Amino acid sequence: HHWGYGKHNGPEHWHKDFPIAKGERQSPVDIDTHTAKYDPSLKPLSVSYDQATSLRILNNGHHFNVEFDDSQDKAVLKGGPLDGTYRLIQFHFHWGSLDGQGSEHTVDKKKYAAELHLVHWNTKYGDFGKAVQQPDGLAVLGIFLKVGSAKPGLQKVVDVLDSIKTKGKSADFTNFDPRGLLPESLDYWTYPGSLTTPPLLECVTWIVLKEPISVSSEQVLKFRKLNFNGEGEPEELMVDNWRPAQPLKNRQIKASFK
Ligand SMILES: [Hg+2]
Ligand SMILES: [Zn+2]
Repeated sequence: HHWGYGKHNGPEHWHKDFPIAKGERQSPVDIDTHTAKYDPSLKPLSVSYDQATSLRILNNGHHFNVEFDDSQDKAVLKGGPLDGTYRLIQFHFHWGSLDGQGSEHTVDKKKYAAELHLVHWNTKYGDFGKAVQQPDGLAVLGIFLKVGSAKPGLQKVVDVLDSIKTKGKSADFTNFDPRGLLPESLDYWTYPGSLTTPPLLECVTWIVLKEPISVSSEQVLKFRKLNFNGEGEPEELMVDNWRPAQPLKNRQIKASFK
């Protein structure tokens, strides 16, 4: 049947339909801070989101996506471990049913309440579809979310969730500025990996920010009211839509800081 996060179609079953689930550069991974290699040659990250143009927000039955107009260099990522310019196409979240779980990557085994993924594709390849055929086709910016004070720049997303409660629904979502989701510091860890949901393609250069952002309990609660199911089907709350840590194998995690 279709993949998901339930006992019968969850992460442990994915390999039957996507053999790459057992590949050599799968994500997410646990970030062991004492084994990460400080690399002084790593350049600072360059996030240029001033001309970003959001279009829609959609519930796809797994998570919700905020999609951006990527027809021009409006919101791009460059610098850091990257060569070339990467265009923002969408961002989504992974969260848990409880505050002690929800993130995909863990730091020294610690799980955060959620994890934000800002997906970008290498412009050298023309479109997203071509990008996913290359080892360096994608760049994902990962931001941990912890429960504390409210993130003002997240409320606009929180407010629209009502209208896209079920699988397949979408709503126009223009003029959203993704800079309001960024932490103060841009220090990060980086390693080569993959998408964390099928097709689990190994085309991603992961950039995980060290500093997490805080969101209120009320903000995260609203994410948990979403539905995995389509309307007219038995209610199945969209929670725990995260994949467990995968073996690091022959990879090294590099830190941009000491
Ligand atoms: Hg690839
Ligand atoms: Zn993700």
